[PDB]
Amino acid sequence: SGFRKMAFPSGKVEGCMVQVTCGTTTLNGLWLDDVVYCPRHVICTSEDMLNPNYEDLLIRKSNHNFLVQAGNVQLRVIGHSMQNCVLKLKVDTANPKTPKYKFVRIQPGQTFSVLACYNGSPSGVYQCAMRPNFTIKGSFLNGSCGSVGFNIDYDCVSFCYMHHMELPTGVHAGTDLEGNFYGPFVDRQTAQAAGTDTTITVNVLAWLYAAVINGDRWFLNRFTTTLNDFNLVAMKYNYEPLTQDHVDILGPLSAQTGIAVLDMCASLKELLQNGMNGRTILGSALLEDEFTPFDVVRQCSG
Amino acid sequence: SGFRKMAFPSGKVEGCMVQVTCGTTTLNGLWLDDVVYCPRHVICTSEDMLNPNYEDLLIRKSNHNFLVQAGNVQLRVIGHSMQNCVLKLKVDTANPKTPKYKFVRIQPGQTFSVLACYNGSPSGVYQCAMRPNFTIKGSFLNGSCGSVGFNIDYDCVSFCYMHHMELPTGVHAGTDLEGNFYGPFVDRQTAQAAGTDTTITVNVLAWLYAAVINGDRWFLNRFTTTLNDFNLVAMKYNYEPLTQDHVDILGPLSAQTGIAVLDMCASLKELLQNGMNGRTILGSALLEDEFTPFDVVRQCSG
Ligand SMILES: O=Cc1cc2ccccc2[nH]1
Ligand SMILES: O=Cc1cc2ccccc2[nH]1
Repeated sequence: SGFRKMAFPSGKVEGCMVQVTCGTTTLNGLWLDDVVYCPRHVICTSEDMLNPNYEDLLIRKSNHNFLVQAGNVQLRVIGHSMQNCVLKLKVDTANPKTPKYKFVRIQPGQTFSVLACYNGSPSGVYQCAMRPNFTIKGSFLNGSCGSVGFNIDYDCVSFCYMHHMELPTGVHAGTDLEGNFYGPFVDRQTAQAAGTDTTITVNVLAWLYAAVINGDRWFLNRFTTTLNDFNLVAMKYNYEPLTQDHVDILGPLSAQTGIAVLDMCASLKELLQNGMNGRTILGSALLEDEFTPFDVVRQCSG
Repeated sequence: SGFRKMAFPSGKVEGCMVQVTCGTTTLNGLWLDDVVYCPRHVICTSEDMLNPNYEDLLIRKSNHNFLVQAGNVQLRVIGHSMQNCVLKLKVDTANPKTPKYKFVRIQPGQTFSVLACYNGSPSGVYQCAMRPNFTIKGSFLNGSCGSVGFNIDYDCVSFCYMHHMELPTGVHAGTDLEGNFYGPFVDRQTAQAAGTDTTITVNVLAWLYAAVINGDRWFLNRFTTTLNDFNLVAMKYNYEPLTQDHVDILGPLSAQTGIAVLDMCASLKELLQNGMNGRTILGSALLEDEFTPFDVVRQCSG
């Protein structure tokens, strides 16, 4: 029993983190096969930060201008190119620790593990979710550019996120591993507002199912509700609408607990309208929305 | 910015996890140099669970009765011995991935990362703390026996915990890597009460300092307090007493924020007596006590 915000084991990703320096800027890079991936921020300086001319900055760079270090081992760059917001540095040595991997672009509401790195050295690992406004509420310091997010599916690493910048509000924005930003963000030092964030409804319902599985049952009421009636209440409290796709994905949890999805919606409906009255669910006084239905099944039943 | 319950990178520990089977029981093991460490629970069956005679059970075992598998590789056992509650299985092959390591016994209030493993395969990693009653609030399923807790200090893995059992209350108990249980627990299937748990005061204060560093300042009041007056209030709300050793360890955070430790105590004093009024600190509606002063410095300033 028990329930934690667990992250995937990071060993397969640790063996791929390198340090990338071009001129005077240093950040993290991802070394897969004979290619190092890193944000194109590495070819910038302070002066150009308001609106960098990335093409002109890269035209003036040679392969030798890129210093790539795997631990204490210098990798020789034998070619370079830019794809959207990331650079591909071709090196003469293939990473012997390359895991089976895929590049994926995730949807809002899905979760992934973040390996926070500095100077190519992993510092820590944590679990987070892609918010509906395409930001993440991570923990990054200066020098964390190039840190990657990922999921692990039975020895296959699915890379989904590379870290770029921190917004004035304290949230974070990044790209997929093909260089495209999640959300309407650009790698320039200009004020960029994130959209209004909402709560991931299907994740809260999955988290309530995990509570029932681990013995927290006080919030379950005796009522049911329709899908339309539930979505009307969810709209008032800034929750995402619940779709039949979401009801379908909650099926296995419903079968394990015997609680129909619309019955759990009736219980969430009361929680939204009346609050917790100082009580907690799985050790939290707030409703958690960073556990997918898949995350709940994995932790509650391997 | 941002603040997460971060765990250490697990790669150095993943390379040491093996599967240990003796007879019909299977659990996890820790493979360091030419020795595999695992709970002595592996030589038990259902019948003997109420009060296992561990010495008699081990006397009837040969080296060949122990099946140790590192991935798909079978390790040959060439010797065995029992030290307290763990077994040492000497194998003919040294683990080529053995990191620099130490065996440590931690104190209550200190934190460590847990690598949850099943059949010798890491499943996830999370951060937790040794409670004052010597339990941990982890997340384990059946088959998690032998999972280890650890800290990483610049390439040196300090192993501090090996998982054994789950109490009827849903909390977890284990041993150090020399086989001695944390707290008054025995590896038998008998009802064993944990002592009344308390809140780790110095960790809450460190977590409040992390809030100030990341911009949450609403709880800071205009008052100060003495150490004796603070401990009187902390006693009423089941908080550990604050010692001068704790005041000393909070020094660096006080210097960074300019807030004297006794001033932050005055602010915690008001929070304990009046509550949060529905507001949150670092995204939580409860006071968190699983971040040490060392954890806060690492995440807020690498
Ligand atoms: O990857 C690092 C990085 C990208 C970026 C864009 C704007 C401002 C700071 C930034 N850092
Ligand atoms: O390590 C696994 C393990 C030890 C133990 C003791 C009592 C009951 C169950 C147990 N599992």
